[PDB]
Amino acid sequence: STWQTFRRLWPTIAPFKAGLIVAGVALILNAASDTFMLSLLKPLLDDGFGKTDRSVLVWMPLVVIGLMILRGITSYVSSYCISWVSGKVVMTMRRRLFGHMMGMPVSFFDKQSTGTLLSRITYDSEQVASSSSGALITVVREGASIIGLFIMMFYYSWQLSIILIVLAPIVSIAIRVVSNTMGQVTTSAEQMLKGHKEVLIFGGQEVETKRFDKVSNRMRLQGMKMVSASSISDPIIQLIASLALAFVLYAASFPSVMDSLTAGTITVVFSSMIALMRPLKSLTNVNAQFQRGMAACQTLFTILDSEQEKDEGKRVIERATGDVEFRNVTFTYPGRDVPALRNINLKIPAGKTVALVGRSGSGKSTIASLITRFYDIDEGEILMDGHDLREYTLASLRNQVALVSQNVHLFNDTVANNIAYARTEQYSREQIEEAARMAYAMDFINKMDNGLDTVIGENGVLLSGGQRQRIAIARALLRDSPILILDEATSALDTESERAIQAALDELQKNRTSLVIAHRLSTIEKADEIVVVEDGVIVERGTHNDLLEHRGVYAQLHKMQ
Amino acid sequence: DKDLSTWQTFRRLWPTIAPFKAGLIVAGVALILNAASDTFMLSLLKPLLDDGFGKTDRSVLVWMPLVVIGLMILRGITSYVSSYCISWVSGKVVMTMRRRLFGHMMGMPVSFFDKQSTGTLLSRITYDSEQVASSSSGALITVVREGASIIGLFIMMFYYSWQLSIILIVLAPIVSIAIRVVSKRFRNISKNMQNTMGQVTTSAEQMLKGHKEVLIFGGQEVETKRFDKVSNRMRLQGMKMVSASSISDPIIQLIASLALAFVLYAASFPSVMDSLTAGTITVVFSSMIALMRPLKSLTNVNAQFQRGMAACQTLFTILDSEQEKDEGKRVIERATGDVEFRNVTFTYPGRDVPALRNINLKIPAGKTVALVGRSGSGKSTIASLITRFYDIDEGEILMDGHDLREYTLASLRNQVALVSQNVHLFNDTVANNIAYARTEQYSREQIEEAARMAYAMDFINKMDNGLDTVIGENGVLLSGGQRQRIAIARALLRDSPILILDEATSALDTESERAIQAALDELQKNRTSLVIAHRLSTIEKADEIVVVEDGVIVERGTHNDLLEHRGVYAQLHKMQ
Ligand SMILES: *O[C@H]1O[C@H](CO[C@@H]2O[C@H](CO[C@]3(C(=O)O)C[C@@H](O[C@]4(C(=O)O)C[C@@H](O)[C@@H](O)[C@@H]([C@H](O)CO)O4)[C@@H](O[C@H]4O[C@H]([C@@H](O)CO)[C@@H](O)[C@H](O[C@H]5O[C@H]([C@@H](O)CO[C@H]6O[C@H]([C@@H](O)CO)[C@@H](O)[C@H](O)[C@@H]6O)[C@@H](O)[C@H](O[C@H]6O[C@H](CO[C@H]7O[C@H](CO)[C@@H](O)[C@H](O)[C@H]7O)[C@@H](O)[C@H](O[C@H]7O[C@H](CO)[C@@H](O)[C@H](O)[C@H]7O)[C@H]6O)[C@@H]5O)[C@@H]4O)[C@@H]([C@H](O)CO)O3)[C@@H](O*)[C@H](OC(=O)C[C@@H](CCCCCCCCCCC)OC(=O)CCCCCCCCCCCCC)[C@H]2NC(=O)C[C@@H](CCCCCCCCCCC)OC(=O)CCCCCCCCCCC)[C@@H](O)[C@H](OC(=O)C[C@H](O)CCCCCCCCCCC)[C@H]1NC(=O)C[C@H](O)CCCCCCCCCCC
Ligand SMILES: C[C@H](Oc1ccc2ncc(/C=C/C(=O)O)c(C3CC3)c2c1)c1c(Cl)ccc(N)c1Cl
Ligand SMILES: C[C@H](Oc1ccc2ncc(/C=C/C(=O)O)c(C3CC3)c2c1)c1c(Cl)ccc(N)c1Cl
Repeated sequence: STWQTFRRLWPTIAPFKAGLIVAGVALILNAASDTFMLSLLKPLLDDGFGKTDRSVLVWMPLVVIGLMILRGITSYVSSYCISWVSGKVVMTMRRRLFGHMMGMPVSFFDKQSTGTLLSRITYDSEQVASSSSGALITVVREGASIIGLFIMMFYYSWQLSIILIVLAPIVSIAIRVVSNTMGQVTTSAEQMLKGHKEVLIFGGQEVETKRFDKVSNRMRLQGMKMVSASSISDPIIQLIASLALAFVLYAASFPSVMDSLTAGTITVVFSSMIALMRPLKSLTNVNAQFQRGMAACQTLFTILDSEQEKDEGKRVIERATGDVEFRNVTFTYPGRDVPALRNINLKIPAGKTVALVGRSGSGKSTIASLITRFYDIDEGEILMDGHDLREYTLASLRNQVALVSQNVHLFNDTVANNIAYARTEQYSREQIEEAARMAYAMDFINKMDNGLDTVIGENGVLLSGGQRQRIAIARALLRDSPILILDEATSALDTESERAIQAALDELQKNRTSLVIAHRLSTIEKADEIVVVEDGVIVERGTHNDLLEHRGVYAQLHKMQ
Repeated sequence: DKDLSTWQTFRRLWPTIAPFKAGLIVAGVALILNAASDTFMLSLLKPLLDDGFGKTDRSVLVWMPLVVIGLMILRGITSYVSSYCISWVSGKVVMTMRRRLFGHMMGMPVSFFDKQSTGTLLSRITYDSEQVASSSSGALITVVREGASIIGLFIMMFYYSWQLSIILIVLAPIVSIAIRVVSKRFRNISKNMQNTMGQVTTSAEQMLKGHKEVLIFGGQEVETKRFDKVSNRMRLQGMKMVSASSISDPIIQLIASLALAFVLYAASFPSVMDSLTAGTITVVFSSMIALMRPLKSLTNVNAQFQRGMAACQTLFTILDSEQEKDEGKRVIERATGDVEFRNVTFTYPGRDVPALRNINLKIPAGKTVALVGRSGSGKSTIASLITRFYDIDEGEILMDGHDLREYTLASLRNQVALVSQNVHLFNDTVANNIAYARTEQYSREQIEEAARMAYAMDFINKMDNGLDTVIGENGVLLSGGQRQRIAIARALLRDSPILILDEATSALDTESERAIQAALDELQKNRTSLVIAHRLSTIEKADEIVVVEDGVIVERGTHNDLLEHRGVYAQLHKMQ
C-alpha cells in the first residue's frame, strides 16, 4: 500500500520534479567533495611527508578551500531545491484539505474533533513532505557517499576492505537484535480546571492534588523509560562496529596485509571506514521514515476521498418572500435510528413569527438545522415558496436563511467586517454602523480602542456571550435576510443588559418570517403561532386566544418558565 | 541584561533541583570520562602510525584492538549512565514543577479561570515545563562534555607540537567574531515562522469551528482566499527558515577551514615540521577537526539555556500571580445557618453597572427564601457571593454574625451546599460523586440512603453496574433532571447548613419532577435555603419571596400575602 499511497501522491509532486533532479545532482557532488577530501589525506602524509614542502603548500590549503566552496554551494542548492519542492507540495495539499473539509457536510464534522482535523492541516501535511524529503536526501547522498567510500577503500587496500565486508552480515544482524499517560496528564489538569468551582466548595483540593501526583509520577517513569531505551541502543551498535574494526586493524598486523600500506593509505582507509558509520545508519532507518510519511499521507487521502455535501439543486431564487411548508417530514440522525422527527407539518407563513417550544429531549433544534439543509431528510418534504428545498442550489437557499444565536462563531477580523461577514465590499460602512446601532451593540462597541475597526482577533476574545449575540443580530439585520432562524436554547441565564437584546430581537423579528427555538417569554408571547414539540412529533399549536388555554402542554411548560 | 534575567531565574529554579544534586554530580563525572575516551583514541592514532609503522607488529596487533574496544566499552557505559542520571533528574524536576503549577492553579480566583481558556494554561504547563528541563539538560551536558573534550584536546595539541597549537589560538578570536557575526545576521528567525504558522492555524481552526456559519453566510471564497495568502506566506517562511541554516553553515565551516589551511600552510615550513612525525601530524590535525563539534555546541548553549529559563520565567509568572484572597482566620464547623446581607453592592470586575445595589435580606436559620424576579437581575449573582467566589464592593454579608471574609474560605465553603442542574460530574463512580471529596468519611450505607432520599435510585438501578457504574466522560451519561438529584444526594449526605438551590437552569420538564420536588422538600426542611426559584412548588412553600429587578429588592412577603398586595409579584403570576 505504502508505495501505492506514494504513486497517488506523485502527481502533486510531478510539477516540481525539476527541483528534485537538480537537488539530486547537488547531493551527489557533496558526497564527491567529502570523498575527495579524504583522498587528499594520502598525499599530505606520503607525498607531503616524504620531504616535500611543495605539497603542504599548494595542493592542500588551496584545494581544501576549493572543495569547501563546492561543499557549501551544493548543500545550499540542494537545501533550496528540496525546501522549495517541499514547500510547494505542503502548500498544495493544505489548500486541498482546507477546501475539501469546508465543503463536507456537518455529519462529517460531528465525527472528528476540530483539533484533529486542524492537526491534519498543520502537521500531517508538513510531515509527509518532510519524511519523503529526508528519505530522498538520505538515499541519494548517503548512497553516493558509501559507494564512493567503498571504491576508495578497496582501491588502496582491497585486503582490508574485503575483511570489513565479510564482517558486515554479522554486524548487520547484531545491530538488528538490540534495535497515553500524557493524555492522562492533560486530562487530569483539564478536569480539575473544568471543575474548579465544584472543587472549591467540597474542599476537594486534597484528592485532586493526590490524583495529579499519581498521574504525574506515572508519566515521569513512562517518559524515563523511552529515554533509557534509546540510550542503550547505540552504545552497543558502536561497540559492535568497533569490534569489527578492531579486528580489521588486527588484520593489519600480518605482513600480507600491511606491506601494501603507508602512513597515508592506512589513514584514509580507516578514515573512510569511520566516515561510513553514519550513511549506513541513515540508510537502515530510511525505510522507517518513509513509511510514517506515507501513513500520514494515506490518512489525508482518506479524508480527501470523503464526499462533500451534494448540491444538485439547479434552481436559483433571488429572494424568498414566501412561506416555508413542511409536509409529513421524518428525519433521523446518521449513526442511530430513533428518529428525532417523525411526522412534522408546520406552516411558517411569509412574514409572521412562529415560535416552537420544546423539552430539552425533543429535537426543537433539529428542525432549525433542517431548513438550512445542513442535513437532508429521510421522508416528507420541505418546500420554500412552494418548491422543495432540495430543488434549490445551496448558495441561494442559505442566502435566504439567516441565523442568530449566542453561540454563532466569530471570525478574527474587524468588528465591522465581522458584521458584514463575506460581504465586506457590498455594504457601505454607513449601513454597518446603523445595523450595529439598532441591535444595541454600539454602546458596548465604542468602548473599544479601535471601535468598529478594532479586531476581536488573535485570540483576544474581548467579547462575551451576551456581546457576541448582538453582533449576530447586527449581521442578520444588515444582510436583511428574508427568513430568520433564532436559537435561544443556549441559556445565557446571567445576562447584564438583556433589555438591549430584546429590543434588537423585536426589531429583527418584525415583519420578517421568523422561526424561533424559544426559551424566553417575551418572544413567546408576541409570536403569532406557537408549536409544542414532544420527542419527534408536533403535539399541538396555538395562537392568541389559543395561547390563553393550551390544548398542549403549554401550562406545564409555563409553570417551569 | 538577559544574562542577569536568566541567572536570577535559574537561582529561583535551583532549590527544586538541589535534592537530586547527586544525579547531576555522577552524570558530569561520566561525561568527563566520555570526553576522555575520545581524546585517548586519538592518542592511539600516534603510536599506530609511528611505532606501528616502525615495524613493531606488537602495537597494532596485541593491544591496539584491545585498548580501542575497552575504551568504547567505557564510552558506552559513561554514555548510558550520564543519560540515565540526566533523564532521572529531568523527570522529577519537571514533575515537581507540574505539581506546583497544578496546586497553584487550583487556588486561583474564579475570575482568572473564566477569563483564560484553560487550553493555554494546560498547553503551557505540560509543554513549557518539559522545555525548561530539556534545554537546561542539553546546556549542562554540552558544557561539561564539550568543555572536558576541548581542554583535553587542546592540551594534547600542545604536548605534541606546541607551535601549531598557538597559531590556532591567535586565529581563534578573529574566527569567533566572524562566525558570531555570520550567525547573528542569518539565523535567529524561528519566531518569524511561529507568527505565520499561527495565522495558518487561526484560519484553519475558525473555518473548521465556524463551518456552519460559513455555509449560511457565503464565507467560502473569503475563507479560501484568506487561507490561500497565509499558506503561501507560511511556505515562504519555511524556506527562509531553511535558507538561514543553508547560508550560515558552510560559510562558518569555510571560515574555520581557512584558519586550518593557514595552520597547514605554516606546517610546510622547516621550523615546525622538523620536529613532527607522521604519527603526530595526524593526531594534531585530527584533534583540530574534532574541536569543531564541541565549539559549535558551546556557543549555541547560551541561546539554548536562555530558551529554558524563559520558559521557567513564564511558569514563575503564574506562580507569582495572586491566589484567592483568604485572610479570614475564623473556622466554624457546622455553622447554624442564618445569612444576613447589609447594604451589599457588587459589580462584576470590568463592568460599569452594579449587579446588586444596596441589598438587605436576612435569611433566618432553618428557613427558605425564594429569589424570584425578571431574568437578568442579580438573584443568580447573590448566590455566587455567599460562597465568596467574588467579594462585594460595599457593605457586608454575614454568616452567623460575622462577615464571610472573616471566615476561612474552606470553613465558609463547607457550610454552603450547592444544588443545580449544571453541577459537574467528575469522571468516576456514582458513589464517589455523591461523597465527592469525603469517600473516607461516609459509609456505603450512608451513601446508599442519601441517593434514596434524593429520589435518584430509579435511574441508578437501571445502570450497567448500578451505583458503582462509572459516570463522567464529560458528564455524558447523565441528564439535567438526573444531575439535580445527584447534586441533592451530595447536599443530603454532607448535611450542609446553608443550601443554595438554583432552579433557573433546572428543567421542570422531567418525567420524574414530582420526585425531584419530593427530594427538594426533604432537602430543605432543616436548613437555611436561598432559592433562585422558578417552580410552582418551591415558591408555594417558601417562607419569604423577594422580587429583584436591576439588582434591587423591590418587594417582600409571603405568597398569599404578596398576591393580596397585587404588586410586582402578581403581574408575573398573571402572565404565567
Ligand atoms: O553533518 C555534520 O554532523 C554530523 C554530526 O555527527 C554525529 O552525531 C552522532 C550523534 O549526533 C546527533 C545526536 O546528538 O545524537 C545525532 C543526529 O541525528 C539523527 C537522530 O535522529 O538521532 C541521527 C541519525 O539517526 C540520522 O537519522 C539523523 C537524520 O538527520 C534524521 O533525519 O538523525 C543529530 O541530532 C538530531 O537528533 C534530534 C533527535 O534525536 C531529537 O532530539 C533531532 O530532532 C535534531 O535534528 C535537528 O536538525 C535540524 C538542523 O540541525 C539541521 O538539520 C538539517 O538537515 C538534516 C539532515 O537531513 C541533513 O542531511 C535534516 O534531517 C533536518 O531536518 C534539517 O533539514 C534542526 O533544524 C531540527 O529542528 C527541528 O527538529 C525537530 C524534530 O523533531 C524532534 O523532536 C523531538 C525532540 O525535540 C523528538 O522526540 C522527535 O523524535 C524528533 O523528531 C522538530 O520537531 C523541531 O520543531 C518542530 O517540532 C517541535 C515540537 O516539539 C517544535 O519545535 C515546533 O512545533 C516545530 O518547530 C525543530 O527544532 C532538529 O532539531 C538533532 O540535530 C546531531 C545534531 O545535528 C548535532 O547538532 O546529533 C555522534 O554520536 C557522532 O559522534 C562523535 O561525537 C564523533 C565521533 C567520536 C570521535 C572519536 C573518534 C575516535 C577515532 C579513533 C581512531 C582509532 C585509532 C587508533 O563518533 C562517532 O560515531 C565515532 C564513534 C565510532 C567509533 C568507531 C571505532 C573506532 C575504532 C577505529 C579502529 C581503527 C583503529 C586504528 C557524530 N559523528 C560522526 O558520524 C562521526 C564523525 C566525527 C567527526 C570526525 C572526528 C575525527 C576523528 C578522526 C579519526 C581518524 C581515525 C583514522 O566522523 C567521520 O566521518 C570521520 C571521517 C573524517 C576523519 C578525518 C580524519 C583526518 C585526520 C587528520 C590527519 C591530517 C556528522 O556525522 C557529520 O560528519 C560526517 O558525517 C560527515 C563526513 O562523513 C565527514 C567528512 C569529513 C572530511 C574531512 C577531511 C579530513 C582530511 C583533510 C585533508 C587534509 C558532520 N559533517 C561533519 O562532521 C563536519 C564536516 O566534515 C566538516 C569538514 C571540514 C573539514 C576541514 C578541512 C580540514 C583541513 C585540513 C586539516 C588537516
Ligand atoms: C563491517 C561493518 O558492516 C556493517 C554493516 C551493516 C551496518 N548497518 C548498520 C550500521 C549502523 C547502524 C546504526 O548506527 O544505527 C553499521 C555500523 C557501521 C555503523 C553497519 C556495519 C562496517 C561497515 Cl560495512 C562499514 C563501516 C564500518 N565502520 C563498519 Cl563496522
Ligand atoms: C582557530 C579556530 O578558532 C575557532 C574559535 C571559535 C569558534 N567558535 C565556533 C566555531 C564553530 C561554530 C559553529 O559551527 O556554529 C568555530 C569553528 C571551528 C568550528 C570556532 C573556531 C579553530 C579552533 Cl580555536 C579550534 C579548532 C578549529 N578547527 C578551528 Cl578553525
